[PDB]
This record gives sequence, C-alpha cells and structure tokens, in this order.
Amino acid sequence: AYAYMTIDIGGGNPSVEMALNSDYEVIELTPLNDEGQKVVNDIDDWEKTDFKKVIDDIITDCSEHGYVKKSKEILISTVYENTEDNTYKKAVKKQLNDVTEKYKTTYRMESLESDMQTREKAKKEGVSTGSYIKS
Repeated sequence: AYAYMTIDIGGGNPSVEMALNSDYEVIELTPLNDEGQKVVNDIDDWEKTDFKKVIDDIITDCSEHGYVKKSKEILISTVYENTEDNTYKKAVKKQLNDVTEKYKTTYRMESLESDMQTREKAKKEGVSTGSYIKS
C-alpha cells in the first residue's frame, strides 16, 4: 500500500484502517474493533474508490448506527510508506483539508500524521495508529 488512513469515531467506538494506493483509492479496509467491523460490513463498493467517498460512507454509517452525533469527535491519522514522495503527501493533506472543511460544522475533526514505526507499535497493541497517539 502507498499509505494508511485510520478513522476513529467518537471518544472510543468504531475503529478502521484504510489502505490507499497511488491513486488515493482505498484498496484495503481493515476493522480494528467490533464496532468498526459492523461499519465495514455495511460499506458497499469501497474497493478502488477514492478515499474521501469512503470516509463519507464510514461517517454516514457510524451516524446511522448511533456512534456519532453532531459536535462529536472524528480522529484521522495518516501514515506514509514512502517518506520521500512529498507530491503524494501534499495531495493527501490537500484532500484531507477538503474533508475536514466539509465536516467542520457537524463534527470536531482532528487530522494527525504519524509514521510506520508508530503504526507497528499500535499494531502490537491491537489498536489503530490514531488511537495510539491518543493513548
């Protein structure tokens, strides 16, 4: 994969990791807890889909399951495999700003950037990268 996006919904409920390719499309969708598993099993046609649309489906599905309401928190973290592809990184941060701007009035959005090294420590703890910097 080119990069890994995690989304953690609420103060501590569904947790998923998106693996993305060079075209910013979601190629892997990994639940990290049981609530994240119900979400992923409801999301339809996410393979090769632009990650901004998959975020839309995840947040909609979390709201419909009762995991988010207005003014609640959404935490996104991004890890890059190729630390030296700054062009890719700039494009993701641009697209993440489009995502957070779209939701700034409904949810409190937090977008963090981490690294593989931290992601492996989070994986050894069985939790999302994002939830690990918050731990």
